[PDB]
Amino acid sequence: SWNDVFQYETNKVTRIQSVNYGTIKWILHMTVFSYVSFALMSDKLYQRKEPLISSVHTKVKGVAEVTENKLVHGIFDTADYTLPLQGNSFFVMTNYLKSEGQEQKLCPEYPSRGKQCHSDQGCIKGWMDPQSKGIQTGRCIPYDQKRKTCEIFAWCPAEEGKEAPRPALLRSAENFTVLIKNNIDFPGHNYTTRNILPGMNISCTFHKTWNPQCPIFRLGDIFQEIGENFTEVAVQGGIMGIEIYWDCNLDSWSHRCQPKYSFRRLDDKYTNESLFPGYNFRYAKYYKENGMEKRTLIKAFGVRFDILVFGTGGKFDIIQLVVYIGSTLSYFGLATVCIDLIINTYASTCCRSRVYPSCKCCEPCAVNEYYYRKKCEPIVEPKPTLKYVSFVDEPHIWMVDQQLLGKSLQDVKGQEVPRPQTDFLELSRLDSPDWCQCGNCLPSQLPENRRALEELCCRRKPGQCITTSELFSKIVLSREALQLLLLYQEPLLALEGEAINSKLRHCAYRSYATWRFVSQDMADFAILPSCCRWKIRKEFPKTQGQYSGFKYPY
Amino acid sequence: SWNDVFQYETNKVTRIQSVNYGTIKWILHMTVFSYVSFALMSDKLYQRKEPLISSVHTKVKGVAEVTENKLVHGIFDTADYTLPLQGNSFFVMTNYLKSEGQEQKLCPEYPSRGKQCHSDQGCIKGWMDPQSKGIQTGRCIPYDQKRKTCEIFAWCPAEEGKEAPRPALLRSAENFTVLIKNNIDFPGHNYTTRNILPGMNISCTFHKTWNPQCPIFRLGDIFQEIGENFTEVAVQGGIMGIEIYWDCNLDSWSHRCQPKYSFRRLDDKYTNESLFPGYNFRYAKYYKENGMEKRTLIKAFGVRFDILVFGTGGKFDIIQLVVYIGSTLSYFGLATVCIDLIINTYASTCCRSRVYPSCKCCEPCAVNEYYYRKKCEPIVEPKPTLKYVSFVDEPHIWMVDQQLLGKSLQDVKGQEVPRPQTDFLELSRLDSPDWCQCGNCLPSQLPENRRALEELCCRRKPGQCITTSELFSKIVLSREALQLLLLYQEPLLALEGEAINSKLRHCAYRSYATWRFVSQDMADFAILPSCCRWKIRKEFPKTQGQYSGFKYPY
Amino acid sequence: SWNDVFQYETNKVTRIQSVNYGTIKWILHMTVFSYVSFALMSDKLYQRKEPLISSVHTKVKGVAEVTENKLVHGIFDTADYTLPLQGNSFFVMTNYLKSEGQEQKLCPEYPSRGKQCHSDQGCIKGWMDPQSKGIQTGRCIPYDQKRKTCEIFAWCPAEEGKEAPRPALLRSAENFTVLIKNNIDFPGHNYTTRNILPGMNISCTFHKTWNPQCPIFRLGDIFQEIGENFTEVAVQGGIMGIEIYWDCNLDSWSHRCQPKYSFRRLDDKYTNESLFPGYNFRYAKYYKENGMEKRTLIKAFGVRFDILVFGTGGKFDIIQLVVYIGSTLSYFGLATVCIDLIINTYASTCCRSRVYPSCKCCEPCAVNEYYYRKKCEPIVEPKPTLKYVSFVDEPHIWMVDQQLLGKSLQDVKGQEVPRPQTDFLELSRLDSPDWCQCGNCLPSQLPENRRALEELCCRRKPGQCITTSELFSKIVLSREALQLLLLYQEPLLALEGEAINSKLRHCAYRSYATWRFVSQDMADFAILPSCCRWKIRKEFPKTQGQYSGFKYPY
Ligand SMILES: O=C(NCC1(N2CCN(c3ccccc3)CC2)CCOCC1)c1cccnc1Sc1ccccc1
Ligand SMILES: O=C(NCC1(N2CCN(c3ccccc3)CC2)CCOCC1)c1cccnc1Sc1ccccc1
Ligand SMILES: O=C(NCC1(N2CCN(c3ccccc3)CC2)CCOCC1)c1cccnc1Sc1ccccc1
Ligand SMILES: Nc1nc2c(ncn2[C@@H]2O[C@H](COP(=O)(O)OP(=O)(O)O)[C@@H](O)[C@H]2O)c(=O)[nH]1
Ligand SMILES: Nc1nc2c(ncn2[C@@H]2O[C@H](COP(=O)(O)OP(=O)(O)O)[C@@H](O)[C@H]2O)c(=O)[nH]1
Ligand SMILES: Nc1nc2c(ncn2[C@@H]2O[C@H](COP(=O)(O)OP(=O)(O)O)[C@@H](O)[C@H]2O)c(=O)[nH]1
Ligand SMILES: *[C@@H]1O[C@H](CO)[C@@H](O)[C@H](O)[C@H]1NC(C)=O
Ligand SMILES: *[C@@H]1O[C@H](CO)[C@@H](O)[C@H](O)[C@H]1NC(C)=O
Ligand SMILES: *[C@@H]1O[C@H](CO)[C@@H](O)[C@H](O)[C@H]1NC(C)=O
Ligand SMILES: *[C@@H]1O[C@H](CO)[C@@H](O)[C@H](O)[C@H]1NC(C)=O
Ligand SMILES: *[C@@H]1O[C@H](CO)[C@@H](O)[C@H](O)[C@H]1NC(C)=O
Ligand SMILES: *[C@@H]1O[C@H](CO)[C@@H](O)[C@H](O)[C@H]1NC(C)=O
Ligand code: NA
Ligand SMILES: [Zn+2]
Ligand SMILES: [Zn+2]
Ligand SMILES: [Zn+2]
Ligand SMILES: [Zn+2]
Ligand SMILES: [Zn+2]
Ligand SMILES: [Zn+2]
Repeated sequence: SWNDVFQYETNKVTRIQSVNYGTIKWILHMTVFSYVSFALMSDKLYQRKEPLISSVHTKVKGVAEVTENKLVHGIFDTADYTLPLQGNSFFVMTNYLKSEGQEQKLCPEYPSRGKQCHSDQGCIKGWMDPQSKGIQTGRCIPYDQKRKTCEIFAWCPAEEGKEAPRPALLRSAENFTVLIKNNIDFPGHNYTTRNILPGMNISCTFHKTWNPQCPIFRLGDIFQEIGENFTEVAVQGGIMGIEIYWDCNLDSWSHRCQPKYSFRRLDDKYTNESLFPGYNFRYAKYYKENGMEKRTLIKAFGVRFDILVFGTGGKFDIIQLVVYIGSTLSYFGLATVCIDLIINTYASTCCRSRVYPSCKCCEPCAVNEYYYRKKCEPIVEPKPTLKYVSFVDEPHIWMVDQQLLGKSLQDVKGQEVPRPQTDFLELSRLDSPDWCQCGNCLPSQLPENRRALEELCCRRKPGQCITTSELFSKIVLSREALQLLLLYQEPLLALEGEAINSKLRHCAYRSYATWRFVSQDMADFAILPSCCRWKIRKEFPKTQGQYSGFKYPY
Repeated sequence: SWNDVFQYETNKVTRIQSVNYGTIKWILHMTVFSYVSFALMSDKLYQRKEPLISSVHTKVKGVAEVTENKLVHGIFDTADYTLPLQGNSFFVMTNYLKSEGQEQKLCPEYPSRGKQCHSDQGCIKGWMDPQSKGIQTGRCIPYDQKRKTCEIFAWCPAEEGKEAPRPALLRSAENFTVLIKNNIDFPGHNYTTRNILPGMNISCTFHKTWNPQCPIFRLGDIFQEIGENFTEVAVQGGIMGIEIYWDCNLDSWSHRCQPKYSFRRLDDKYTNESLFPGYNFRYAKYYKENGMEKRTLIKAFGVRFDILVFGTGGKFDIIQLVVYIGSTLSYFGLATVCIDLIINTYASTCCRSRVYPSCKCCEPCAVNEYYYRKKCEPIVEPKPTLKYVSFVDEPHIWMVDQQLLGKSLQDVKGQEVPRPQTDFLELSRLDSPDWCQCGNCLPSQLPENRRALEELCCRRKPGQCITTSELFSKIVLSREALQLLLLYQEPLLALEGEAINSKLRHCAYRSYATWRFVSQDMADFAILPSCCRWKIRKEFPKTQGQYSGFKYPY
Repeated sequence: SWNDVFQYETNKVTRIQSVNYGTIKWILHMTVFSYVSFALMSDKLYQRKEPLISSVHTKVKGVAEVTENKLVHGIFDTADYTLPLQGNSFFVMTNYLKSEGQEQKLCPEYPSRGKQCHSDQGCIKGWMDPQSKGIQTGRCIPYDQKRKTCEIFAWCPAEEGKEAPRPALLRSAENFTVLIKNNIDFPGHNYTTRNILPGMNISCTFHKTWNPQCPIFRLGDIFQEIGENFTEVAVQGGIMGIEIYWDCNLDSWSHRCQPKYSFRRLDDKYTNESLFPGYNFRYAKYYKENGMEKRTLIKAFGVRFDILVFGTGGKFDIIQLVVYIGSTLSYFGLATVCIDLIINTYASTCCRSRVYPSCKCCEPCAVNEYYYRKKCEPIVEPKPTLKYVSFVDEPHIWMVDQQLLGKSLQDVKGQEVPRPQTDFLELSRLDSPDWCQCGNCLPSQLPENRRALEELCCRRKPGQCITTSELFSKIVLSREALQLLLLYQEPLLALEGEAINSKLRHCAYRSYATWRFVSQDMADFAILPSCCRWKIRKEFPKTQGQYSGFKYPY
């Protein structure tokens, strides 16, 4: 409880003194660090970004001389051509159609797009024409001497459908100027600025290169900066956007909050004639003449200038930086993942069999086998079916994970596992059964259902028994050695009774298993051959009992 | 320096050939990968998202026939009922109250909500009534034959408080159409589009299902799509929002930037009468009649249509993808964490004592003890108080981490630790003290303050001494074996002088400690019993000195 | 294939029972968890945040009494001083200059800022003055009896440049009220609310403390809340922002979506006179008098109130939470990184040599050497140049990684490595060459080009040969021991032919290498001295062949 809490687990590591792997690791670490730092700096991922709230105030300067037909020469000032800024847009009239002295009465509709009538059949009665802006009476009447148009109750004289005058009457509007004052705020960052600061000169007009910070814009300059023709757009009008981009850095050490001005036509050039190309609106001036209520309809074409203000303000935020660093921390395991993959791949035996002979250049990479055997310790799941057998004729060990369904273990033929290398430091001291192949194996006395477990020979092929080897007597059948091992485990062991024979048998089994399998993990589930088993059992006979044989440790 | 930099550390790993653990690991890896990929695809976390900047241009089409009372029949066209788009909203008049020929003079205020006066006391003088829109004079005068209302200096005839006409005069506005042109831009992504593209037909009107991309909307259709009644709203007016959502994907392979249109009433239906329900504004037309400056006040009720354009444009960004992948990489350790937790929990001994007998189904999970002992190597902090003792009668070892404050170590009673399994591969070769329990322990010759350190018996309970065992003489008291060990450590060691006895004593102590504790970590802080210690010391007596005893290695 | 997929790799770990390290680990884990949770809660990083779409509807209440000079006393109601909300801003007239009965004709320009003319030279002809708002004719004419100003074709009488009246005519506008209704929506979250809900009283007016949720604002209160003087601003006008911040939490358990009102002047106080200080616009009322088309120009100064609505709505999103948790997961490795760094640093030998004597307080930290030797297993890259040598006179081993370019290995002098501690548990059993220093080394029989490999002596300095040690005969030259090892490796080995001598030689080399280097990794690339090599080779002579010597295992 108390002790379990006060524990620290650290990973066991193998440190490789390799030039190539160290170089690869450092190259990858530096690459990851460089990319992560570059991304952090470029995208300012350490900054919290706040959108701006903007207020725009515009002022148009300019007077237009207009001459029309008696001959009437007049001047238009801001009140005569400008619609005050509403929201973030201002309108400049560039052309107009005037219809003076309109009365609500009957009149022929203007002949637009060949809207001629030859009979009263074509003209419906009671039909509200949104183009003509009147109610048809069902009659066709002469609009002039030659052509006739459907009659309508409307504001008369009706002139809707008349084309915009060409050239535009207020062409001189290209020479008008607009002063744009832009106040922006980031309330989360509690910062505010404006596009005009002390030091600027009113004698400036905006230029992309010479005066990119002057907020005074000539309208024609706006149009010609983005390849638009003010003279043409003036006839039918349009919508132009003045984009103000605020890429603002609010850190004291990198403070930069300046506006960037740009221009973009917002109305489609090739809008279909049916979809009301350009920009215009109809303005009515109502008055009384004699006893008649009249109105002067001005179809004003012009350019609506939409001032579009957008941008973000970035300020250092520790939480954003921490989240980014945490997001990128796992990328620093790239070197370990790559080098471990290299070690795993170049540890395979196949590489030596096929790859290396074909490509002798990659021969020095065989050292990865040593790294893998120093890094990885394979272990198999211990289950009752797990058995290990060893044949003296063969050089390797065999692992059997399959149940013995009556077939002798000698024939059940599991997979092959290598015998571990023995600790040389520790070794610096001094009617036979059909499945048998050595003439010493005896039939098992276990129950038939599990008799195949012990049906194992010391060798696969005929030959001399392992029991005949000199080492077998000393390692296994030497009573002195087994007694010494017993004393080592139990110094005060009493060498009396029938248990001493059982203990010697167990230690002899363990000794053979350790000798022929080395690994304790394999020795624990090893299976002794019948010959060696029975030689051990007769060296230490059991008096009045039946041998139980191998049992599952778990 | 140079070599230390060229190093790679790799973790030591134990590979388990387990079907269940491999299956669990792969299931968890696939689950994590699937969720991470699904989140990335669904939220487009590989995309950087930019808000759009929008421009809206509206055009209302329609004519309304209005008949009022002589009987006056007229028609309203766009100039008579429409307020041009300003910002992103347009207004359509649906009802109106007209007050013609107003003069700044004295008049009785309109009797609204029973605003009657019976005496001059109720009518204050100089009071500016924002409802009546005039200055009270303090007098109560007859507004008509029967009822009287307070006098005010105001625009007269004053009609403020008159209810909106019912039914609405411009009901036919439900049949008006609005064409909405929406230009949107993502400047960061340098992309722009509009809601009208070549191919569309003007003969379309919007429908949620049939024509969801037609930008021509009948106002009544707008109202009835969201269960609003245009006829009723027309009387007092309201505010309707046309929402244009641009969920735009700007990747070439998944390009989809189309508008979705929706409608939402923006004015509260149940606004209190005191809070100005609906939508109206007062418009003044000033003129001169005779020598008098007059004005026609139109209280125009109608629907303000707010065009609300919102959305984001997503474009693939490598940094966003990298940050997301880094954020999600640590989730791939889930399999390892879960399997390690399983191994730790099922390695506990308790599971066998209580859990397994109750639930025999979870018995095969005992293999986790083997995995844990193959994965974890416990070690304790080496401190001067750390001691290990072993009693031949007992089967385990005892660890004492507490200072001996004069109490004999035999009685100080630390915790219990298991004795490690000996390497069987290496073992394949050939007036007694009160605290004593074997009759061979002698009083310690160390200073009293630290005499309790050596006050240890080979056993807890009375019995035969471990020294009497045969193995004790060979392992510990055999001069030949100790000399051989000395030669192994120091091949050219000179067996002369008084140092040879000290070296043999040290090696005998080490041999006993290794034999009775196995582990070198426990043997280093082991404590020899007094009996064995003094038997060793008399086998190799010290000539002219005092034994120093156990010392702290660190 | 099938088996390789069903594998789980778990890291080998050493568990340290340390109070300090466990405490540090838990402190760091708790610190990381606390900061991560605090950041998640404070920034709502579990929430997805959506910007709001807003609609604003304003209503101004108030009447202003204005007296001017005959003496004219009038009242202004909303239609006389208010511009209806367009976009999200409303204008209140606070001052005005009136120019009645303007005709397009010739007139002298108003004498503003001393715009006097003394000769026709100063007055250009055809010059469009945007300040005077007329076309100069090139003549200088008397504007009055004393001063003269340039003639212009313009709307006359021209009064542009006249200063705003002081005090402001519509001062009483400070007492006007505005009701602001704000509808906001988060469409992604499908949530909508408004700033007015049932329960509020119309008899409220906004106050920062008493009535912070009342949407009725007195204009003078707006100005005086942020230290602005309405009386002064009324003369020339200005722009004020009413900021409505919606910090909205849309989770059911933490639902809070309320508006916060604030005020900010948006027009620069100290705008240069040339940059049009304040806020005004010119409004033209056109009419016909007699047979002349005239206009009344009102330069209306006032306050434009910009209603600025901003905010975000946060709603729990599982993906955002998952991404944040993944981003922060890697920070939980801080404890491991720090403790491992501590172990690595305090494991260095230098600490004992210099740091500990200077600062004895940090002496108990020497236990980190044990932790490091229990955590890390150094291994070097096995390459053909890798050799290990051991000198009996010296106590350590020497590693040589450099090619022998004809120089004897005895003199090539590589680095020093410690000899590993032998397993005491396993040890519990029973004309001389110029480079030589023992009198037993013989010249190598290998080819000259690689003769320096075997040119190694058992010791660096003159002395007795290691071969003379008793252990050398038993470990190396004992035929019985080598035969026993052969049987252990190959139980049925046939001790016949010339191969038995070669096998005994190989095992003798291995035995010496294991004895003098312990570690199998160092023993594999160890180099035997010439004396021991040739003693072994003469104990087991080769009959009719040439010894091949050491070979690279890989
Ligand atoms: O009437 C004419 N121009 C005024 C316009 N608006 C009217 C509405 N104002 C306004 C201002 C503030 C708030 C609300 C509203 C702004 C200005 C017409 C609509 O489009 C922009 C200009 C106009 C057109 C074409 C030929 N003539 C004349 S009048 C004239 C007569 C004689 C000589 C010169 C001009
Ligand atoms: O005056 C009337 N309607 C015009 C309205 N606005 C005026 C201002 N215009 C405008 C345009 C551009 C820039 C700046 C301003 C837009 C249009 C009145 C305000 O609300 C919307 C319509 C009106 C109402 C009710 C009965 N009659 C009549 S006039 C009439 C007379 C005889 C026959 C029919 C209509
Ligand atoms: O004309 C005067 N005030 C009306 C203002 N606007 C006009 C345009 N309307 C409007 C409404 C809806 C849509 C489109 C447009 C709003 C109101 C003038 C521009 O600035 C705001 C007020 C004005 C000024 C200064 C002295 N007098 C008088 S008229 C008057 C005459 C006698 C007595 C009192 C006032
Ligand atoms: N590894 C291994 N152990 C065995 C084998 N046969 C018996 N044993 C061990 O010996 C013990 C059984 O004792 P045994 O000598 O067969 O007869 P017993 O006196 O009736 O118990 C068990 O604990 C087994 O682990 C074998 O073939 N291989
Ligand atoms: N593990 C262990 N080592 C001991 C013990 N007693 C003595 N030693 C070791 O023996 C050395 C002291 O020598 P010692 O034989 O007691 O007498 P000395 O000749 O005066 O040094 C120290 O290095 C101890 O590590 C013991 O009880 N346990
Ligand atoms: N570690 C080590 N191994 C050696 C050395 N000399 C020979 N060997 C081993 O002995 C084998 C060569 O056999 P050797 O006795 O020299 O003569 P051979 O009969 O011709 O092969 C090789 O596999 C070497 O690994 C040495 O100096 N050090
Ligand atoms: C703009 O000004 C220049 C220089 O005064 C003049 O040449 C040009 O004609 C003007 N443009 C128009 C459309 O009047
Ligand atoms: C602009 O359009 C006008 C037509 O109004 C044309 O006369 C002129 O040549 C055009 N200018 C350019 C640069 O294309
Ligand atoms: C709308 O149009 C239909 C069909 O022309 C007509 O029946 C209906 O009366 C109209 N609505 C109004 C309010 O006039
Ligand atoms: C809409 O309101 C009008 C009242 O102006 C009513 O006559 C009509 O029945 C209503 N329509 C519906 C569908 O509720
Ligand atoms: C505002 O109202 C108060 C109280 O009615 C009055 O004293 C003050 O003069 C008013 N302000 C103006 C500018 O008329
Ligand atoms: C506000 O300005 C006026 C000038 O119009 C001045 O008389 C008054 O004292 C000022 N008020 C304050 C509080 O400064
Ligand atoms: Na991570
Ligand atoms: Zn056999
Ligand atoms: Zn056999
Ligand atoms: Zn005793
Ligand atoms: Zn004893
Ligand atoms: Zn020599
Ligand atoms: Zn020698």
